Amino acid sequence: AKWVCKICGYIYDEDAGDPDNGISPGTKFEELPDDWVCPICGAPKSEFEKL
Ligand SMILES: [Fe+3]
Repeated sequence: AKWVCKICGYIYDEDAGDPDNGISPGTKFEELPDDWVCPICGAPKSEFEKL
C-alpha cells in the first residue's frame, strides 16, 4: 500500500520502506514505530492517509 502525507505530499510506499530512517522495505504503515514521522516535513503518523 501507499500512504500520503497530507501536509507535504510525500508518499510512504510500503514496498520501499524508509531505510535511511531505519525502516526496511516491506514494512506496513501500521508497523511503523509510534515515533516515526514524515521524512520530508516531520508530520506525525496521524497526518497520513491511505491511498
Ligand atoms: Fe510530510
